[PDB]
Amino acid sequence: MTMMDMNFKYCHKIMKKHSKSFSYAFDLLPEDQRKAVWAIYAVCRKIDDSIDIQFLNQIKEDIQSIEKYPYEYHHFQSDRRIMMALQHVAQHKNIAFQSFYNLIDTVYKDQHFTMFETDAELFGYCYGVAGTVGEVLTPILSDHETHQTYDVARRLGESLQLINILRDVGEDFENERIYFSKQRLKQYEVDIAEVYQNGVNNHYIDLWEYYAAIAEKDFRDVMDQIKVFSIEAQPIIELAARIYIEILDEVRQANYTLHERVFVEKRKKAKLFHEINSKY
Ligand SMILES: CC(C)=CCC/C(C)=C/CNCCN[C@H]1[C@@H]2C[C@H]3C[C@@H](C2)C[C@@H]1C3
Repeated sequence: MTMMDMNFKYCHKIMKKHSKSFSYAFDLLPEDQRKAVWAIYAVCRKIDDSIDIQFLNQIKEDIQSIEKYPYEYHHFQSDRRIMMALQHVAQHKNIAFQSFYNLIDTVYKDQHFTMFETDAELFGYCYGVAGTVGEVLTPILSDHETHQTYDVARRLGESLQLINILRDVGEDFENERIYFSKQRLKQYEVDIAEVYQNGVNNHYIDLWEYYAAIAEKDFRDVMDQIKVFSIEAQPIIELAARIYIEILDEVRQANYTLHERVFVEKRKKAKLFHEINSKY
């Protein structure tokens, strides 16, 4: 195990600790591509957590060091192991650094969190925080990147974020956050705090299912265009997607509770993989 291998293994650990789903799916990639993914993930994770600001500027500065001096040795201010891995990746693939900066800008913003007036700002947030992740991963998951590849990855990520939001309504409220748009909360006649006190009702379902139908529709457009990705990645991406979709059912299964996080059992993930793995 070379030093660089240790670095990637740190990145691996960060990823299976914090997101079982993507980990389960992406680890199935060929050695070289999964390592790149581990590394992009860990950099993203670390951006997400820089909250609990000084450390976020340090991450941004490290990323810029790499962008403009890929082959020079840096003394990273943030996480050496993560940045060493990221720099190794960038030496071999065309990383969209602007997407990292988009992601970071979006995270700065969260500490001024103001509810979204309209779905459009909700969608722009889904871009900044997840669509950007899709863009960064594109060169890993396809041989010849075209605007179409980026577009599909962008849409997949935004759709996954949306599911994430659909799943964490409860937890998110507690942390003083709501991602449903004022526009759409007025329209559907819905007060989060109220439902978080008195359980669900027909108006909440409707609002929730309204957003769910959106995620689900982006999902299919993505599956329809799965072909933009490399052959080895298509089944993995689809598996990753199908798992996050299945979380939609889980939430209905638990009658949309806002007091517990639902999840897809590892065993069910393998079932989906088989379903998918069968015809590939
Ligand atoms: C794998 C592909 C194509 C996309 C994955 C994209 C997915 C689902 C990202 C999860 N996105 C969380 C980003 N972090 C956000 C940031 C604002 C706020 C506070 C922090 C910082 C934690 C959360 C909520």
